[PDB]
Amino acid sequence: AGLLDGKRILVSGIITDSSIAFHIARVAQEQGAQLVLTGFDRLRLIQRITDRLPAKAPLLELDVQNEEHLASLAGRVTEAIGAGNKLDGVVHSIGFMPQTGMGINPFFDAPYADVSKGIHISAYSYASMAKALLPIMNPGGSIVGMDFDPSRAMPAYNWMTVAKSALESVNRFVAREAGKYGVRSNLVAAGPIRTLAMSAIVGGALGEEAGAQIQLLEEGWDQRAPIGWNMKDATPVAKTVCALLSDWLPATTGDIIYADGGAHTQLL
Amino acid sequence: AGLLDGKRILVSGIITDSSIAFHIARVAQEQGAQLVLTGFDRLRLIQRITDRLPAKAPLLELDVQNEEHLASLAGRVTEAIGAGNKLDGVVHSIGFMPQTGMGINPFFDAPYADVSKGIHISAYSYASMAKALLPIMNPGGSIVGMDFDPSRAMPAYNWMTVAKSALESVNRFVAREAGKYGVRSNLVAAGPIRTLAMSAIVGGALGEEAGAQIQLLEEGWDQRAPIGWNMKDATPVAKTVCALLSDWLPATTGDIIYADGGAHTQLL
Amino acid sequence: AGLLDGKRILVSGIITDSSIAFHIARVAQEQGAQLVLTGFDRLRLIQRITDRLPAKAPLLELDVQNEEHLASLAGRVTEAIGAGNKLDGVVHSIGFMPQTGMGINPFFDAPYADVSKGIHISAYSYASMAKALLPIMNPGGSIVGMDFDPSRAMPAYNWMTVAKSALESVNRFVAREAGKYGVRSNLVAAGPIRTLAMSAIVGGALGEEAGAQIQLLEEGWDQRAPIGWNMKDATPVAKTVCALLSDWLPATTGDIIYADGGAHTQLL
Amino acid sequence: AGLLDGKRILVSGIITDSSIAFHIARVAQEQGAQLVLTGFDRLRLIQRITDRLPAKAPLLELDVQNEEHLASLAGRVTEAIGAGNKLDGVVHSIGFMPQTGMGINPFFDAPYADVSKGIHISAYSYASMAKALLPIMNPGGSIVGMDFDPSRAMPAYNWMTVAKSALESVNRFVAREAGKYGVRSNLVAAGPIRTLAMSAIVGGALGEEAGAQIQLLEEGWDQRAPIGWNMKDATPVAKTVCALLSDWLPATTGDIIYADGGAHTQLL
Ligand SMILES: NC(=O)c1ccc[n+]([C@@H]2O[C@H](COP(=O)([O-])OP(=O)(O)OC[C@H]3O[C@@H](n4cnc5c(N)ncnc54)[C@H](O)[C@@H]3O)[C@@H](O)[C@H]2O)c1
Ligand SMILES: NC(=O)c1ccc[n+]([C@@H]2O[C@H](COP(=O)([O-])OP(=O)(O)OC[C@H]3O[C@@H](n4cnc5c(N)ncnc54)[C@H](O)[C@@H]3O)[C@@H](O)[C@H]2O)c1
Ligand SMILES: NC(=O)c1ccc[n+]([C@@H]2O[C@H](COP(=O)([O-])OP(=O)(O)OC[C@H]3O[C@@H](n4cnc5c(N)ncnc54)[C@H](O)[C@@H]3O)[C@@H](O)[C@H]2O)c1
Ligand SMILES: NC(=O)c1ccc[n+]([C@@H]2O[C@H](COP(=O)([O-])OP(=O)(O)OC[C@H]3O[C@@H](n4cnc5c(N)ncnc54)[C@H](O)[C@@H]3O)[C@@H](O)[C@H]2O)c1
Ligand SMILES: Cc1cc(N)n(Cc2ccc(C(=O)NCc3ccc(F)cc3Cl)cc2)n1
Ligand SMILES: Cc1cc(N)n(Cc2ccc(C(=O)NCc3ccc(F)cc3Cl)cc2)n1
Ligand SMILES: Cc1cc(N)n(Cc2ccc(C(=O)NCc3ccc(F)cc3Cl)cc2)n1
Ligand SMILES: Cc1cc(N)n(Cc2ccc(C(=O)NCc3ccc(F)cc3Cl)cc2)n1
Repeated sequence: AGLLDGKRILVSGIITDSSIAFHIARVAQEQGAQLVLTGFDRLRLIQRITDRLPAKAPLLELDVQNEEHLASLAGRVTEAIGAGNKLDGVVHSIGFMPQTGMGINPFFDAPYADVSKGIHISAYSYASMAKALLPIMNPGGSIVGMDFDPSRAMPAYNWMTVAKSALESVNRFVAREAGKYGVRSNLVAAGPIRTLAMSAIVGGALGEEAGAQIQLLEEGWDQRAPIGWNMKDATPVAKTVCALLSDWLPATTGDIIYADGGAHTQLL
Repeated sequence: AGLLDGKRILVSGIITDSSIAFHIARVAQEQGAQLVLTGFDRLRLIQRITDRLPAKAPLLELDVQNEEHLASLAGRVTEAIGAGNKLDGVVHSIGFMPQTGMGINPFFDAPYADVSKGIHISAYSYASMAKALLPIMNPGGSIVGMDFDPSRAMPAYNWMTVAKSALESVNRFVAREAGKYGVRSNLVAAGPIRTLAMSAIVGGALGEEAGAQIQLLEEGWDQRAPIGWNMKDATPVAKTVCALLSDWLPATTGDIIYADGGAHTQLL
Repeated sequence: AGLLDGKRILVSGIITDSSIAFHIARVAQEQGAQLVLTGFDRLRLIQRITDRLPAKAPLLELDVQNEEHLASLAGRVTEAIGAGNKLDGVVHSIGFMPQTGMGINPFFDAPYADVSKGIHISAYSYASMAKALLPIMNPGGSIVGMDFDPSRAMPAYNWMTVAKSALESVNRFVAREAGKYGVRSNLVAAGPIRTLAMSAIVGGALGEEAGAQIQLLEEGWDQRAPIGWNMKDATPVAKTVCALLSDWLPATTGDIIYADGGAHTQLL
Repeated sequence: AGLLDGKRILVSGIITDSSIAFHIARVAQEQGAQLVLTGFDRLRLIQRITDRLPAKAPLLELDVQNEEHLASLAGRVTEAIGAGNKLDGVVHSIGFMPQTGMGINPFFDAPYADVSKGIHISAYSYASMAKALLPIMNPGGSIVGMDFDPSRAMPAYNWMTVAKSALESVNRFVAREAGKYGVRSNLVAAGPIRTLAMSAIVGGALGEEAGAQIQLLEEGWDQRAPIGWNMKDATPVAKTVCALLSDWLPATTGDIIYADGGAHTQLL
């Protein structure tokens, strides 16, 4: 009797076992969901990592910048879940922004080619994925994407913040399309999490100053959050995504759910 | 098993079987929650209406404008749930605005005495209730209040909209306090529901013009909502409240969850 | 030729020469406006302060909690500006919240009588003033009120923040009424300024902690503001109010203009 | 004494005498500003259009997608205004979205190459322009961009709405940079105006359905706006831009000023 008992859910974006998608996949499986996983580029590492999940799940290659992978996606998914079966949920946990547009590099020094790559992957692909999977989604279904609140500017996140603003707008339009299928589309706006790029920044990959800025932001986050914020725990975010994948938020669409300890509602 | 299995939840605001609180109580009971109910003024009719719920629940009198009722509340609740037991959830589903500040009456013609009564009941009582019940709430607990999106002005709702703007602010401060107890505080912003005052307005209690305004509002709500909006169905709102009472939104506090069909995200 | 050349403007809220209203009145007079001033309680004291303004202006008593003062207001204003003449602008720079709802006192310890008084004066009176003066306002006219951003909760401001949330909602409804007269209604959301109450708090009136809280908030405000913030200079706020009183923002109504150094747009 | 008397302002984005930039340029010149104009692609035509302005102004070529144009921009501007002189204001009134991302074309059918072109021109170029002109801007200066409220999804505007969401984020970061120079950066969110593309859609260029959708959007805009909205009058928008270019909004940065008749503050 799990929250997602007998639901067929596609989960994208696992790279390491600290990926927000890894935790979403683990909680979904714990709550009775049957998963299809998608991975990018390093499918060998991804397979080794997905083998650690509580249950076996098919892993499919998906480069959201590749038109062939998107055109074949629904077919490859149907083959994995069985003919006659459709998805009940889709998790978009894909995001990237080159070093030139996120970190220490001046906001004015990011080349458009880099910004465009970041927007393609982090924002446009949310619509690309919905276009590919809505035809194989069941009514009452749910599409969830990952957001980082871009309503206020901040140090370091620069063009990744700009990409999240674009993602928020995309989600509102994806909801209009998803609604025709009786499917909801929402974003979970998470507080900062120590994933691959974040452990690299804090670790000094982009220099001391960038590392410091991130740590200061993580500190302020926990201060402002009335229930606190642990940047090392992705489980509260994973649980929130599963809530949206469930039938317990049935009148919420084109929306943003904040899993950030309540930090965005507090000034100081 | 049930979503709220073994949770002790206080549910305020049942007046008829159309009340949003009646549906919250029913869904909570369906999901394994042990309830304590509070009612105002006409307790014998409230008892006759709470008798229609799937399970028996103690009914306690609570006039949020009465200081004695608030000062004795925690003691009376403890007596009902048993010594040594605490609440895991609190539902504030209380709202009122006199006819002079809600309906057809010009916005400029509402006397402050009437506006103050509406703000006391609809907004201030959210803090009053939290103050009384937080000392008897368990960590991981949840306080949920009912909101009606006041970010844009609209016909008829007038001072009730003003009261909801005040309630939104109260929630953000109640979260600061509830956080000290490891308790979350949130509002569910529902779409229009045909409850007591709503069916009276539409039915022509305040005249034809007011009735027509509400109906035109309801129609536009359903149009804008990508998944539609049934103003006769409180169950999607009830399910959203239960989601917040559950452990599936554990990093959300001082916030607003929209159970409105996604109408507020769409211009037209 | 001034920005407000030949405009008849009513300015409320001067108590000292530190008052935001005193600076609004001074800049308006510098820009060619003809003023009518309103004051509360100690009118012989206010008259000594208004005597410091660049030009002579009639001073009229107005306690916004007094129904007789409001009912006679338009008549008393017309008598001061001359029969046949109407106001082109109205400045609401009135705000109060008792110590129990603003300062160090716990948020839960503010009695409703005190909260209601602050909401009556700081929020409801904005509508009261519009009701009284719109019949004696010229098309193209402007009503400006003073706001302090309540969108995120913060230390110390407590129920005054709740009152500002209610004021923001009142402004949106006053704009609906003002539109019938071809009059705009807007709020200027100012950053913290050292006025009577703020100076008293910083000086230790509510104790050492309350003092320290205001200063930390002031410090962070200047940090977040990309152009800085000086809590001792009300002139940038006064200039913004005059911009709204002018014909240079003619398609802005039911809105909020932030004169806060851009702090509310920055997280850190 | 003009509102911008003795100010040196760069105005981009004139294509026809219907362009919002044409009206901004006209009002600025009426208010004593000395202008430098930038145009894209058809310079011979733009020159004939700029010749209808109240005063002569140098016209410079600027394709925001061309890196040579941006690298030489400040030098070419300095040559036009005279050595030793700097700009006091910059107007970004540049926007474009291919037919595939704006109109009747399904939201999911816009190729990323087209979306990327639209985001480059409508959003990224705001930062590009600031990067190029901030070194030749005087303290107290102002950068103004043109926005179309993207906070709610709507018919037809599709990916142009997505680009405006990105622009709003770019503005907040441009403000951080501009602040180092004592320069403000803001957006004017205008209501729908009958400029080149808007006349073409309404006129049936993309078919009847698209034409009808814009007209129902225009109708609802006027209805919602408490002071009405005339989609044929760009002067109220032009006046708002000039207000921001002036010294009358000196504590406003990273922000959005709505010149939309107040429509965004009203639901119905
Ligand atoms: N960690 C945070 O602070 C934080 C906060 C809010 C939101 N997010 C968002 O959460 C999501 C997941 O990020 P994360 O923090 O778990 O980091 P992560 O590095 O573990 O995950 C990002 C994933 O994106 C995938 N990806 C990148 N380019 C791709 C492409 N072309 N095609 C397909 N997949 C591609 C990667 O393979 C990786 O699995 C992202 O959208 C991120 O922006 C992160
Ligand atoms: N129905 C809608 O359109 C709608 C939309 C959004 C939010 N809401 C909110 O949902 C909540 C429930 O309202 P409803 O629509 O179910 O209608 P309702 O008439 O059934 O409920 C209002 C409740 O408030 C109680 N109440 C009034 N004064 C009280 C007092 N002094 N002390 C204690 N209780 C008091 C009443 O007894 C009643 O049970 C309210 O907060 C309302 O504002 C309603
Ligand atoms: N100082 C700040 O940091 C700050 C920031 C944002 C907004 N504001 C707002 O600016 C406005 C003016 O405040 P200020 O900071 O200049 O303080 P202030 O003390 O100088 O002025 C407040 C004024 O309200 C008047 N007033 C109080 N009760 C009244 C009543 N019953 N009838 C009529 N007038 C009454 C007082 O006499 C006084 O002139 C208020 O609305 C305040 O909330 C202040
Ligand atoms: N018309 C509306 O309904 C409306 C509403 C709100 C905001 N806006 C915004 O106002 C601004 C002005 O648009 P408009 O409505 O006056 O239309 P317009 O067609 O007259 O102006 C847009 C301008 O963009 C220029 N442009 C396009 N590609 C360019 C490039 N690569 N380099 C340089 N310039 C380039 C064109 O030459 C043109 O002058 C835009 O940013 C637009 O999005 C328009
Ligand atoms: C809001 C948010 C937080 C996180 N982690 N994401 C997703 C994300 C972002 C950026 C990259 C990435 O690797 N970027 C290039 C890079 C390489 C090395 C380095 F030390 C820093 C950088 Cl920025 C990967 C994933 N989104
Ligand atoms: C946003 C919203 C919608 C609803 N229903 N609520 C709660 C609510 C509001 C008002 C009253 C009420 O009875 N008001 C007095 C009245 C009596 C008879 C009449 F026909 C109209 C009126 Cl306004 C009760 C409950 N909140
Ligand atoms: C947001 C904002 C900031 C300011 N200054 N205002 C207006 C305002 C608020 C409060 C009072 C007031 O006198 N309050 C009682 C009091 C008296 C003495 C004392 F030291 C502290 C207190 Cl709180 C007066 C004016 N609004
Ligand atoms: C929000 C907003 C409104 C307006 N007018 N702008 C600026 C803008 C947008 C689009 C284009 C454009 O020409 N797009 C390609 C096209 C050509 C012909 C056609 F009939 C329709 C289309 Cl979409 C030009 C300028 N931004």
